[PDB]
Amino acid sequence: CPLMVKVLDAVRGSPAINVAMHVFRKAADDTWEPFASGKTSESGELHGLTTEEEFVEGIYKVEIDTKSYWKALGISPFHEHAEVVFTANDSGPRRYTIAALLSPYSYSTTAVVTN
Amino acid sequence: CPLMVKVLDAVRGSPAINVAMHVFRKAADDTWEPFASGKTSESGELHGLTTEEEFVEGIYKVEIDTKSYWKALGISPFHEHAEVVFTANDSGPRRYTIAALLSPYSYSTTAVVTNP
Amino acid sequence: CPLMVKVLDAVRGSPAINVAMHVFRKAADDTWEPFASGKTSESGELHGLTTEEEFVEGIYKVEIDTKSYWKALGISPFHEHAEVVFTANDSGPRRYTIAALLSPYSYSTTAVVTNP
Amino acid sequence: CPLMVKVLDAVRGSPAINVAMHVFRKAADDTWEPFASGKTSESGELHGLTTEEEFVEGIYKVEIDTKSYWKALGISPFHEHAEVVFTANDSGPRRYTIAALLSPYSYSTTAVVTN
Ligand SMILES: C[C@@H](Cc1ccc(O)c(O)c1)[C@@H](C)Cc1ccc(O)c(O)c1
Ligand SMILES: C[C@@H](Cc1ccc(O)c(O)c1)[C@@H](C)Cc1ccc(O)c(O)c1
Repeated sequence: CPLMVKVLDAVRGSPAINVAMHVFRKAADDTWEPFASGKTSESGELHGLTTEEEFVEGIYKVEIDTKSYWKALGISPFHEHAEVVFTANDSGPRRYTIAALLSPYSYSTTAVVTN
Repeated sequence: CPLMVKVLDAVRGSPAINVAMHVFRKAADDTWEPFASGKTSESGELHGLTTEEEFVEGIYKVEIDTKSYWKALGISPFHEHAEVVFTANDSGPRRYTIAALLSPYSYSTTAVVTNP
Repeated sequence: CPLMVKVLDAVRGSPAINVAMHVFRKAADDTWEPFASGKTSESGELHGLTTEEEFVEGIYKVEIDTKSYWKALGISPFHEHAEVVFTANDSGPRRYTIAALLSPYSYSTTAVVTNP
Repeated sequence: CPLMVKVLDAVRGSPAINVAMHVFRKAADDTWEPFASGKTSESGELHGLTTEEEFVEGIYKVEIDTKSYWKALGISPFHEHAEVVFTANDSGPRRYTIAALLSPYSYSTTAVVTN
């Protein structure tokens, strides 16, 4: 698993479940080509987005639909979505965990990049 | 102003100075149109991006060039930029402060929204 | 001032108003001695805690009463308080802004340290 | 495992390894009684701090020695430590994960409280 996303809810102290997101790769014409998507599990995680062979160097965007999440909970949110844009694999294949911590008017995101 | 951005550096315990950012507004055809741009001051703040009359209802994107910031300090960071996308003024005019706290592999962003 | 605290609320997108906090300083015998206290203003800020002459070198603790804040909004939060412990003025006088962003199950805190 | 602590490094994008911490419970005389401690693993996690029977309702403090961590890396840090003080089990036994994300002049902490 070269890429995993984990989403937590700072209001409820829980994984953020059923959060949709899309992953894009930056094309040669500077546009965003969709390539993977999913929604978070009961543990707030999304696995199996890509494979080692497919996940080549490039610029990637993860667009997390935080607005629909807060809407489902009846809370008015600030952001349309949370976006995480990064260059991958600049020194060869790494495992990437992108974590996002969500509040109605704030989000934080961190990357844990390991072997 | 109706829109201000404040950026702090969590590694050095300081404002994040001379950070470039571009603001965009979503057009009727769903494209991002340039709206304003600027760089943070010595206090890590960027003021004067817009006016109450120009800052109409809509979806706005602030793209903060965090990568250039870190690269200039010798650091290769994780993110290309920090992106803040929000609907503004949907229930009448508001004042918006977007705050961002930066680390090489993490950032946090919050908004303070006040009624004029 | 040499010491200011700013508190924001991540649930409401606002300053965190009327938040109580107590500042302590470590004594020679390793106990925490009361140093100053106050509550945040409508802008979520607490100023005037100390002076440059009183704010000598030492280890300081700011205990922010985040639980009472959330309870007054109807929320049962995770933390009892947010605690910020730091050595101050070790290399001569500095100005310290302690910032905290609050959510019911999370908080973040950063410092801005500037040379007078 | 009723209580787990996970520590991440926001400068390096990695688990924060070998970070020491102590856990205290608030005594009847308003003082902090030590009861558990450890250091984080290669995954930045500390498990096995307590058991279901021992981890009764009360006020708990986790004192994370972030200053020694940054010192080992040659980076001057702001905080003496990061402290997490919470009331446990107020509605019966829950599993608690305390996460802390560290930078030299900042830390964030979140709780994920599940079944
Ligand atoms: C639980 C942490 C995420 C995480 C969980 C399991 C993992 O294997 C992992 O690598 C990261 C999360 C809370 C860390 C974190 C703390 C604070 C933050 O602001 C943030 O963006 C992320
Ligand atoms: C709002 C920032 C502080 C601030 C200083 C001066 C201002 O006029 C202001 O509006 C905000 C910032 C420190 C808030 C913040 C954002 C994100 C965080 O993670 C955090 O801990 C704190």
